[PDB]
Amino acid sequence: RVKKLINSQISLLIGKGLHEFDSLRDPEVNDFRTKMRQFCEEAAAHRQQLGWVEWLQYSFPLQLEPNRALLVNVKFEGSEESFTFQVSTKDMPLALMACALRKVFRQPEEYALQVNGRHEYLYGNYPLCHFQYICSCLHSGLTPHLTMVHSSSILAMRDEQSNWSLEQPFSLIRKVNADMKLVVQAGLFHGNEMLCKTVSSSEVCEPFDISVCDLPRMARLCFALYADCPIAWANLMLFDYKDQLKTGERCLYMWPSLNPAGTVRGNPNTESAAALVIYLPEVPVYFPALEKILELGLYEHEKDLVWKMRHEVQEHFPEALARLLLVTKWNKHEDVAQMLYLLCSWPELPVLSALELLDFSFPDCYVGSFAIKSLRKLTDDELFQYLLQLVQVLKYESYLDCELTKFLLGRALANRKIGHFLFWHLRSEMHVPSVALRFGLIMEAYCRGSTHHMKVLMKQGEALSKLKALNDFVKVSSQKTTKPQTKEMMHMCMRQETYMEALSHLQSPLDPSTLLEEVCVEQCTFMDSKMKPLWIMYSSEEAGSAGNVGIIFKNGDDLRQDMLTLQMIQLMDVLWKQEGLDLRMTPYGCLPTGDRTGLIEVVLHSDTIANIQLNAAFNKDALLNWLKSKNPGEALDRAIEEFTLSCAGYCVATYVLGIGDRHSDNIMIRESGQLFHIDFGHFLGNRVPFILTYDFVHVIQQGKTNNSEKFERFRGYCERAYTILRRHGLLFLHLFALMRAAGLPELSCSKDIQYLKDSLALGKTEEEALKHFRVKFNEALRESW
Ligand SMILES: COc1ncc(-c2ccc3ncnc(-c4cccc(C(=O)N5CCN(C(C)=O)CC5)c4)c3c2)cc1C#N
Repeated sequence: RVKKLINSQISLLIGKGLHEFDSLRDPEVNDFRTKMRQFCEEAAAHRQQLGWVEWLQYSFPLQLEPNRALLVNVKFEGSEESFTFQVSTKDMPLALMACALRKVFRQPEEYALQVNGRHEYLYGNYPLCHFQYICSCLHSGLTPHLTMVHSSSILAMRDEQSNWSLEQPFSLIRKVNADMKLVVQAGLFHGNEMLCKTVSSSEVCEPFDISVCDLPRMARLCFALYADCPIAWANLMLFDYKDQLKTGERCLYMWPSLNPAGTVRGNPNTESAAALVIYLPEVPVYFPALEKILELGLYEHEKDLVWKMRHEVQEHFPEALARLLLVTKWNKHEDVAQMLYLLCSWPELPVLSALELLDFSFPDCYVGSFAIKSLRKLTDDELFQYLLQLVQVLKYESYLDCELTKFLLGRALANRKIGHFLFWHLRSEMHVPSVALRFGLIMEAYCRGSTHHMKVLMKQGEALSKLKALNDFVKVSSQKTTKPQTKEMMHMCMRQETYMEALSHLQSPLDPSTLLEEVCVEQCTFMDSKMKPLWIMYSSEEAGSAGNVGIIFKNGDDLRQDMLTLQMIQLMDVLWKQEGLDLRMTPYGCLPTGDRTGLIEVVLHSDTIANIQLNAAFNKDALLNWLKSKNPGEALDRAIEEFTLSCAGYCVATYVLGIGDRHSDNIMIRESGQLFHIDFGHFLGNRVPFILTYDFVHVIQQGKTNNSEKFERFRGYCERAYTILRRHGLLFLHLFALMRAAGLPELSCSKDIQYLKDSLALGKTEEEALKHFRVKFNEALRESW
């Protein structure tokens, strides 16, 4: 009786009824559901038994940065009284907890410090400066506000959150766009490479050189209906999920336009799609087992020598695995068995090398499982960093039950932050028919393993439902009345009991540690841009100035490129900080949540260069005079430096990623001096050269006409930042390679990925690449008036 309600909620949450899965009567979809539910309920079981410090690690993972005086305000749970302490930046949380315990009435290890009005906590053997909240409070100049939450209070949160040897050569039987003759071109693929010659049909509008023993485990039959005028395409795995070779006829529901990367599952639109009927022949015959395979196991000459020293490749150079995998003959079963035998004794590879193995160039199930075993060593911070890519790779998968789905679902049920973003990446693509079944099932399994978080996500989904309804009203009204009239009409709609409830008391889909408490309707409005986005302000009494946070709701545009660009800039910032370089970056949150729908984090105390220049004796002084008002006296020098660093950081970021169409309207400055970029519509030269605006150069130069001292410090930052990224060049190339799965119009072919190779100058020597950058930087200076 209670299971009916839970299933009803899952259906509403995932944006797909659970009845649709059962109606398919597909054994693959049924076996995934039954197996994955047990795996998820086991995770929920192990979670309700975890200790209070272990639960805190699940629900509120620590936000850490990749001696000095500090005034901290410590509070207690269920008390209005607060006390200010003189603690060091080197001091641990346990020492600060001892001070609060010492502080007036009549063990510190039984407590955890909560960040006021936020789902963030301060615990563990880490100095105060290492935590992202205390670190940010130092730079902002704001006093950190903490709460002494006892073990009994944390434990009560866990309790409230309760739950085959045949040499026979391999070998067509509606709703087609008429004109011309229709021909079916077919090929046998194993990832990118072809197993044999692409045999096509006979050339009027409703109408292989490989042995069966040689066909690999992960082989695909790729069809295409031509007229040259393309009509449709269709893919199929020759072996099923149960490991047996496909026998008999099959009706293939074609996708509208050989495409190897495309899905192996059929078109859901059975009514309005072209169907191709194929005759797959009688041989039961299942693929040989691991025991049977192990019992059997660059230029043309360069690849021949790599295959000869295959045994030496395992011992001498184990990181060369990928080069050997692209040289192995997948069209010859004897060669596959010898390679697979080497893969079983192959030692575990580092995270960087495993990220490469997850590409479409390595479609083998065993080679795939090797990459997951090597990716198990990823930290929850590293896994979150590459989460977008690992979700896109699920589109390359052949079967519903895969090692990547197990790993992502296993880590998501072990970390609430990881499970939060895995939910949104899956939910935001339920409009796309090719992934809607897979993504739907993965989200259902997660819900079976997290009934409390399911209701937490339901509240987020309800807020976003009211936001679309309010935005459509804004869209219609903006084309009919004056802005103040529309804004008041929006406020009235928001002030409704249905809206006030849904829009208040929730977790930010952008940051689960950010609590969207009370909605500040009076301060809410909409942006003048084409899609009329919504400016939604919030406030929390318990958090004070920390709860004064905002969100931007935008419907009508694809937010995937922006999310990807910002994440890359955030990876740039992390790698820079790792080499001691803090370029004061502002990687604001950007998370798509639906069909051309998403959320963008509000950077408070910021304005656009355009609004600052439009209002000083000279226009060149505007940007600087603004920083003089927002930073008077001694504070200006710190702000010119914050500007200088962020300008250097954003100059390299836009150059390396090839972001163009940068103007005064899509560049912002924070009152701290921190410059940042918004609206990343175009990237990877869709060649964008280095850019130096004289308006920013005037600020770097402290107002002076010829300040070589300050300007050249800035050249140094750009150079340092560029050389740091160059070292991790492969990280960006490997991540962008996996992102080809997403189907982003500016990231589809090899030419887009080649842009990153040219911008980072991967081939050239560090000395030679620094000079090439020095020529482009100087050309950017000459370009400034
Ligand atoms: C995916 O595209 C995007 N990318 C980045 C941003 C983005 C992100 C953070 C931001 N943080 C702070 N300000 C902005 C920003 C930039 C330009 C104009 C305005 C604006 O319309 N205002 C009227 C309301 N208002 C007040 C006080 O009433 C504030 C000014 C706001 C921000 C814009 C947005 C989008 C979109 N759509």
